[PDB]
Amino acid sequence: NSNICEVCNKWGRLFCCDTCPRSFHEHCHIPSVEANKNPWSCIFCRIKTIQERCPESQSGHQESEVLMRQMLPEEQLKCEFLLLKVYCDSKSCFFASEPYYNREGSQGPQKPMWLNKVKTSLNEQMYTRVEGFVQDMRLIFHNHKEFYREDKFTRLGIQVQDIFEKNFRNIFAIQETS
Ligand SMILES: [Zn+2]
Ligand SMILES: [Zn+2]
Ligand SMILES: [Zn+2]
Repeated sequence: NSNICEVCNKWGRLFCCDTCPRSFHEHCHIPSVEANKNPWSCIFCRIKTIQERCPESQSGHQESEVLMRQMLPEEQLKCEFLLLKVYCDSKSCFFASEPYYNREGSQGPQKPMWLNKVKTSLNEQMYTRVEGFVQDMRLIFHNHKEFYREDKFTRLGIQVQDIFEKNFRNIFAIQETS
């Protein structure tokens, strides 16, 4: 097994996957690493199993059809993994906790949003469709763009949004386009 957390790249109290060499902090893994279960398989392994059981699940899909899916167990897992992929980027620190807005020339967003809030919402099964989760994710970055206007700090939102979008297209097998 790896000697650092796959998500945050730090050592510490790590839980090791039984079917792959990744390791995790307890609350770095999504969902939080399960109390018992020997062997234990991480989210990467669980996602790989879905594809292996249904190879056709990797044929291209339309985003509009993906968004309307109900949050059954496999879609719940996919949204968890996509959230985890964003936390894997160190620039996610900017978007993890509850923001505040006091900048000359700007007003805060009507509906603030952040990664830990989306994490709680997934854990509490508050999203009934994939669309719920994706809307909140994209709202994180949209609020950041709007607030920071022409400051160069706006680029952080663009960067972390690109990580989100790339991973969305991969995990949900969105049809490739030009
Ligand atoms: Zn970690
Ligand atoms: Zn694994
Ligand atoms: Zn199948």
